[PDB]
Formats: sequence, C-alpha cells, structure tokens
Amino acid sequence: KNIESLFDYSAGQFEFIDHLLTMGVGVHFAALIFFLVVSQFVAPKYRIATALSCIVMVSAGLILNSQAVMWTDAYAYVDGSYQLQDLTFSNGYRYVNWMATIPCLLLQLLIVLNLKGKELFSTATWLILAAWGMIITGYVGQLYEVDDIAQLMIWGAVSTAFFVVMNWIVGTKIFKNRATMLGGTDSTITKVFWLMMFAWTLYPIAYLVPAFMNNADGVVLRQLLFTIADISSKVIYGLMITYIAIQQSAAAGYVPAQ
Ligand SMILES: *C\C=C(C)/C=C/C=C(C)/C=C/C1=C(C)CCCC1(C)C
Ligand SMILES: CCCCCCCC/C=C\CCCCCCCC(=O)O
Ligand SMILES: CCCCCCCC/C=C\CCCCCCCC(=O)O
Ligand SMILES: CCCCCCCC/C=C\CCCCCCCC(=O)O
Ligand SMILES: [Cl-]
Repeated sequence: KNIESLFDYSAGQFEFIDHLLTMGVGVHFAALIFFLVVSQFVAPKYRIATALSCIVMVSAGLILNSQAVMWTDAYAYVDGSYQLQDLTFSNGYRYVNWMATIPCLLLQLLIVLNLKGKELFSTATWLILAAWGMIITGYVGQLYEVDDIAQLMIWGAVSTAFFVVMNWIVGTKIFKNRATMLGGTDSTITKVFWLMMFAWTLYPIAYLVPAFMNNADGVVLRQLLFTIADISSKVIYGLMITYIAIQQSAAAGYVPAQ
C-alpha cells in the first residue's frame, strides 16, 4: 500500500535510508538533553514551552528509532539487493506522531506569544482540530499512494484546506500579539513563523513523491525530505522557541535567565 513495498533497494539506498533514521534519533535525543538542562533558565511562565520541546524530541525520536528497526526487520540482502521479507514498515506511524507533536509544537508557540486564559484554550482548540483534520485526511490519502493516486490528490486537497486555515490562524495571532513580547522577541517570532511556513510545507512535497517520483530513488528522496523537514519543524523550531522563552524571561526579571 506504501510504495516502499514495491521496490528492491541497493545496499547504498538501504543503509542511506537506515542512516537517515538513526541519525535523526541521535539529533532528537541530543536536543532532548539540551532542552532539559536549559529549562531551569526559563521563568515559570514560559517553562512549559521547553518541556513541550522535550516531549516532541522524545515523541519523534521513538518513532524514528521504531522506523529504523522495522526498516531492518522487513528487508533482507538477497542476491545483491535488499528485498522485502515481511510487511512491517509503513509511513502510517509517522502520521501518528504528527497527531501528538503538532499540538505540542503549536501549544509552545502560543505560550511564548503571551496568550492566556480564554484565548489560550480557545485558540488551541481550533488549531488542534484543524491540525488533526489535516493529519487524518492526509493519512487517508497516503493509504492509496500505491493503489489510487486520484484519491491521494483529493485527500491531499482536503488536507491542504485545513493546512491553509491553520496557518492563517497562526499568522493572525502572531502579528496581532507580537507587540506584547519582550526583549525584542517581537522581531524573532515573525521569523519563526516564516521558518514554520517553510519546514511544514516540505511534508506535502514528500506526501506527493509517489505521484511524480514512483521508484526507489523517490523513496530515498521522501526520507531525505522527511529528515530535513523533521529537524527544522521540531529541533531548530524548538531551539528558536527556547531562545524566545529565555529572552522574555530575562526582560521580565528572571535572574537565572539574566
Ligand atoms: C513533525 C511536525 C510536523 C509539523 C508535521 C507536519 C505535517 C504536515 C504539515 C503535513 C501536511 C500535509 C498536507 C498539508 C497535505 C498533504 C498531506 C500532509 C499530511 C503531508
Ligand atoms: C549526553 C550525550 C547525549 C547522547 C545523544 C545521542 C543519543 C542517541 C542514542 C542512541 C542512538 C542509536 C539508536 C538507534 C539504534 C539503531 C537503529 C536500528 O538500525 O535498528
Ligand atoms: C481537546 C483538544 C483541544 C483542547 C484545547 C487544548 C487546550 C490547551 C491548554 C493547556 C494545556 C496544558 C497547560 C499549558 C498551559 C500553561 C498555562 C500557563 O503556564 O500559564
Ligand atoms: C479522539 C480524537 C481523535 C481525533 C478525531 C477528532 C478530530 C476531528 C477532525 C475532523 C474530522 C474529519 C474526519 C473525516 C474522516 C474521513 C475519513 C474516513 O472516515 O474514511
Ligand atoms: Cl517526521
């Protein structure tokens, strides 16, 4: 059902896909430590933002590690190529970590934006529902990336309607609330939004690889696209978020941050 099941892979394609997944594990658990240590230097207000970054690091690192073992459990090097043995690998388990990390990524954005009370719970409910609708409709489409490519596009179309609306809600809250942020972070948050528009858009590109590159090098490209998009949406993003949390904690008079 996923194009990965359709192809044999050379030794170089297979251990490259393997090396991308194990490397992502190391990067995510290496940033987990960093997000853990620096949390003390964040005021109680924004401290949850760094904990969320710790959550997504482990959430992603566990799925990447799981994708790696499954990758090496499903294929066997036979007669000069790694051939599918049993059916254990699938991208579907990437969509199940998005359901969890995306709300965490989104929640820590509203926290640094200094939203609170009725607006925090309200804005968070519409963003998560929009996200979940985006991920769910996207999961239904990739189920046909091999069988029905027409269903892939229309489900990706419905998923894009949610993606666009979600971005519009994030962008609107960003520009209407940055004047409240401290330490000059009103300039930094804008760039994070642009970083967001960039890293998040790589996923639909990877989602469409089966449509314009249906072969073994397309599977390699998709993982590469995932890896690049996955470090920028979670690691770099979480790094930009922590800096803002620290900076505002200093401007607000929190010594450990100062
Ligand atoms: C790991 C972090 C994130 C933010 C994953 C994000 C995924 C998307 C933004 C996926 C979007 C899709 C769209 C817009 C339409 C095609 C199907 C996708 C689910 C890949
Ligand atoms: C203070 C140092 C912090 C260390 C950060 C790096 C942590 C990485 C931990 C282990 C990475 C390897 C796990 C993946 C196992 C191989 C996957 C496989 O091919 O089956
Ligand atoms: C059912 C899913 C949609 C519901 C919306 C979720 C609302 C998220 C609200 C907060 C989650 C956990 C606490 C984080 C807020 C910190 C408050 C603070 O530090 O001032
Ligand atoms: C327990 C909460 C889990 C997430 C579900 C709630 C989020 C609702 C989001 C939008 C509804 C879109 C559902 C459409 C699914 C159609 C695909 C199908 O059923 O075949
Ligand atoms: Cl990912």
